[PDB]
Amino acid sequence: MMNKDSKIYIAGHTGLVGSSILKKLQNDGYENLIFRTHSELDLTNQQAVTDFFKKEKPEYVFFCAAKMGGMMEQLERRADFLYLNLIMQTFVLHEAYKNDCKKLLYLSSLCIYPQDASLPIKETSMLEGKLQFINEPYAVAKITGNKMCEFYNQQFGTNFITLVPTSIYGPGDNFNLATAHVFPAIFAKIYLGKLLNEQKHQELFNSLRLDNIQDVLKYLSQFDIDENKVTLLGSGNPRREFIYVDDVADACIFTMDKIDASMLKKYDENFHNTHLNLADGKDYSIKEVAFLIKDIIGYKGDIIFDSSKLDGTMLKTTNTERIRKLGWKAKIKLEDGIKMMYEWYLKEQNIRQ
Amino acid sequence: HMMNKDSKIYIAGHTGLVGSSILKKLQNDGYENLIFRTHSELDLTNQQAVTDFFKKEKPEYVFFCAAKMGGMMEQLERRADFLYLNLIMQTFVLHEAYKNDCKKLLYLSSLCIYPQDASLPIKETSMLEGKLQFINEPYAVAKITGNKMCEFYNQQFGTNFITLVPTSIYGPGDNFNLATAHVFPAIFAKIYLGKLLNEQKHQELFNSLRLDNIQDVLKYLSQFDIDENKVTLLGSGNPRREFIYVDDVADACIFTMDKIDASMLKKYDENFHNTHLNLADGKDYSIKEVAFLIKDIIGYKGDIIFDSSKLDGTMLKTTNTERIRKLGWKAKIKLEDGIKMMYEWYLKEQNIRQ
Ligand SMILES: NC(=O)C1=CN([C@@H]2O[C@H](COP(=O)(O)OP(=O)(O)OC[C@H]3O[C@@H](n4cnc5c(N)ncnc54)[C@H](OP(=O)(O)O)[C@@H]3O)[C@@H](O)[C@H]2O)C=CC1
Ligand SMILES: NC(=O)C1=CN([C@@H]2O[C@H](COP(=O)(O)OP(=O)(O)OC[C@H]3O[C@@H](n4cnc5c(N)ncnc54)[C@H](OP(=O)(O)O)[C@@H]3O)[C@@H](O)[C@H]2O)C=CC1
Ligand SMILES: Nc1nc2c(ncn2[C@@H]2O[C@H](COP(=O)(O)OP(=O)(O)O)[C@@H](O)[C@H]2O)c(=O)[nH]1
Ligand SMILES: Nc1nc2c(ncn2[C@@H]2O[C@H](COP(=O)(O)OP(=O)(O)O)[C@@H](O)[C@H]2O)c(=O)[nH]1
Repeated sequence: MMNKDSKIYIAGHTGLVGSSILKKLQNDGYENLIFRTHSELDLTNQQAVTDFFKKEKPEYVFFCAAKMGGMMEQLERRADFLYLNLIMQTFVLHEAYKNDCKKLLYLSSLCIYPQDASLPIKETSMLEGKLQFINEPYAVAKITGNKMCEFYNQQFGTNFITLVPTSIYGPGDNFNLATAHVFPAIFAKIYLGKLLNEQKHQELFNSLRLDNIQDVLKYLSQFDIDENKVTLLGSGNPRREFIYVDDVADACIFTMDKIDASMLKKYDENFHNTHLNLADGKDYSIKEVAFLIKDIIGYKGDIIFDSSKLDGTMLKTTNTERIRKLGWKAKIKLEDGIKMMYEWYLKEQNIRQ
Repeated sequence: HMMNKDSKIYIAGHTGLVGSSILKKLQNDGYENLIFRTHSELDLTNQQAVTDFFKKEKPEYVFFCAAKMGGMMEQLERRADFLYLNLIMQTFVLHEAYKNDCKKLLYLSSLCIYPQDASLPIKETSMLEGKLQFINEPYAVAKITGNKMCEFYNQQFGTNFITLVPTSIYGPGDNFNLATAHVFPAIFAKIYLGKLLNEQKHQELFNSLRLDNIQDVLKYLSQFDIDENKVTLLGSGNPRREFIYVDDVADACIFTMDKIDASMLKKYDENFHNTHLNLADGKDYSIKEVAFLIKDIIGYKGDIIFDSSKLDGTMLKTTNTERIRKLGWKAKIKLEDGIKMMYEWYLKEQNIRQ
């Protein structure tokens, strides 16, 4: 349905997901792709989004802009992670409607779901129970975004489509040890632990943008990482699914080509909980993932789990019957995704950290 | 009693039912630095206008009484509008109140935040614990997000953003538009116009509805199955809920602003979780009980009929008020007196919202 010459806007194109969607549409030869850096268009400025949408009137919108961070950043920035994401999504979704966009893809998150939802989690569990405390700010932004799509679809006849991915990983992520989500954090922690263990001082200098090992050792000691051990957060017991960034990009494009409002009414004629879960593969513990990374990248040191730090939800699995029956499948297995991310990590000179 | 007579006090939505009652009380009590703007003067849906206003006026206390709302049938149509307009108004006001170092803000919420199957009487801790009433979802989502935004600002920034969750309100200054009004003003206005028609008070009907002749008045009212013999209301009349008079809400808002701060909310929950305060007075009444009481008070001679072919929604709502009761708040106005005060105002007022 998206034509080669359709005006396609990718919001948050510099991010993990947005960069993968933009790269794929560029590779696949789409002719009319529009995007703006945060510097060029601040999506927290109501009038700037109004002006952009009125000038450009994109036919398709992939909403990939967000301000997020891992568990510890979420426990600090309670106001910021509600506020910034509420306004960005509300201005983009509203102006996409006011300027007669054909379809919009809203990216949501598993934190919409109740902590004690029956497993595997069904899309119909949204708003049926108490949230995970850690995630409440972002969860409330995402629930509100999901419901906003439903209400625009119902009142205005829009095609505002929601995909709810599991935790994502791959090239282009935020690997800042303090602010990263679990997968990029533990990958970056184990990788730096490996360079230290193997006395690869120059790679550590180049990777961390530091000049001497006193500064490297001091930076890494903050995370209880030394030449012998890499310490990770919590018990390592929480279990969840992971999905490779290029599979999410593929699913977003697939959904934008193939789903409309009329198809959502087959799930619920009032658009109630008509988002689609997006997941691939089994659940893994954080400890299993850590040990898999350690094997793949050849780390010889110890992985210790500092159980003095928080775990939240101990088990997440996702019902993916809606998107499976629509015909989507993942291409990238966890071992291959780790290898692709490692290959990229070894060569990228502008890593987010 | 911590707002001073000279405190800079902003009442957002000052022309509405709650806002007008708070402004009138503070004017009458001699507060000297009251700040307010009409919707025309300050559109709270414009981010930059809200920023400009807060930067200029730097209010110390904010009463957030602005909203775009409507009864059950308007809510079933305006799914997008009732989320969008309220989400952006509250987000801009709460954020700019933080950015401009307000002392305290009072956020008004609504019982639709609660699960349809919440255990009764409803406790504040039931918010986000279960499925909402479908009819109310758009406004309910705006209100849940507002309640949570006050919690998050309180936790991250040490603000004093305080939330009251009133039951259905009634009184002078309401929206009495027969199609868009909430249940209490709707049934009052329907019964009152039914009374005038039953009593052949054609001139009062022309004055009230701004129509020229009885044919026009009869066409308009026949939309609601109101005629010279009877008044038709929506549903079975069996749904039950609490009602609170507008001036009791105004008094509770002022009491809350004088008496609660963040330190006090932490006594309910150290992380501000579900630390809004329910606001209710009195027993649950059926819509039929309120309709019959209005009939009795205004002396309507006609029949009241409940059109069962229309929706009832949630069948019973009662509220746990232990928090606000332990703080020392009490309602002053009983239902019969509130109806009489509303009727007295209705028979005088030249600019009723209809
Ligand atoms: N990563 C994951 O594990 C998961 C992600 N998702 C969802 O996918 C979406 C994309 O996430 P992800 O790609 O990981 O996020 P990223 O942090 O990688 O990317 C965020 C993007 O938003 C941009 N942005 C942030 N603030 C603004 C602003 N004020 N104006 C304009 N642009 C802005 C960032 O640019 P800049 O950096 O220059 O500010 C960047 O382009 C989100 O909705 C997220 O919740 C869902 C499931 C899991
Ligand atoms: N009434 C009830 O039964 C209940 C009310 N509450 C809550 O109390 C609060 C006040 O409700 P209530 O007094 O009944 O509401 P009203 O509809 O009576 O008043 C709404 C006010 O907001 C103003 N307003 C609307 N849109 C804008 C805008 N874009 N910019 C600026 N001002 C605007 C209106 O002005 P104008 O008319 O000129 O547009 C008016 O001053 C709400 O949060 C409501 O949910 C809670 C419990 C029940
Ligand atoms: N952010 C992060 N989480 C980690 C790390 N090591 C383990 N975890 C665990 O992963 C979970 C947090 O995941 P994260 O992506 O931060 O947050 P979430 O997706 O919102 O749950 C917690 O159990 C942490 O204890 C790490 O280095 N960083
Ligand atoms: N709006 C309205 N509701 C009515 C009327 N008569 C009865 N009701 C009942 O009042 C309830 C709707 O209340 P309303 O204030 O519109 O919405 P809510 O407070 O969001 O539930 C339902 O139980 C209706 O059946 C009427 O004339 N108008």
